[PDB]
Amino acid sequence: SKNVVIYADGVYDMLHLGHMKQLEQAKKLFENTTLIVGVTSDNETKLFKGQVVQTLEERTETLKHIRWVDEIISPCPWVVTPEFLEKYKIDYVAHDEDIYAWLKRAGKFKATQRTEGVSTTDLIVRILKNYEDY
Amino acid sequence: SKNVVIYADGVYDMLHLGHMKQLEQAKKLFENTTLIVGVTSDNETKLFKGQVVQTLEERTETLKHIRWVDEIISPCPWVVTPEFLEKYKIDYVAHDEDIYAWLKRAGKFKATQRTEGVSTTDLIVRILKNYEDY
Repeated sequence: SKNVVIYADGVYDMLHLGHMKQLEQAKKLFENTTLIVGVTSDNETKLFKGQVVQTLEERTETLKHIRWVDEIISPCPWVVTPEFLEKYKIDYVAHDEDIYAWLKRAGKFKATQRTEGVSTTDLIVRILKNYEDY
Repeated sequence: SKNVVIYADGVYDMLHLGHMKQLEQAKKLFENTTLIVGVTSDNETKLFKGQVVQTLEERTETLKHIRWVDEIISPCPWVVTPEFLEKYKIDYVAHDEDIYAWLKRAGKFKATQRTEGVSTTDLIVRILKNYEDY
């Protein structure tokens, strides 16, 4: 019944049901939680991960509408640090590990899963299938 | 401070920021509301309105994650009736009128607006612009 602070982060480009289910899962890791969601910057995402359609402001504005999201850190640090966790009093990081090893060492790592086949780009693929190759 | 029951309905295909802002606006029409959202059936939408990518189940599941949504009626009636409003004790219908005339006559119509330029298909148009015509 004590309130547990959960942190999840990501790009959240073109927010879809898969993102929303993952946030739900992070939010429900304990009975009483505060889910903080970190949204990665445009430059760092594009440099280290890949292409992003939506700006930081757009990706953050959309997340604001999601039931499970209690707080947003936008932009968030590209790499989580013990001091970041102390600064925001985070009890657990929820993620789907080499880079995360200190997190599991500290007892601060909580697994979540990705849903496949529910992405925004998957929906466009379905639209295009109305048009026969021949 | 008395609790006002608001009803909004739509297709909610490929849910985007524009839908979410409209739901927010319906939810915030009064201080204390219950926002019921009606999701139109696949057959009726395709027959009377146009093409839908996502099924009723998919469109409803996504809406479930939206902060402003308190209850969902899925599928909802294609045409709102005074008896439907009595049945679910709806105080106001939030919509963006010839068909709605009885609603304004009854004092039960509340306007909301559409945001342009924030749709899911608008995002694919942006992706495609990375590829020069020549």
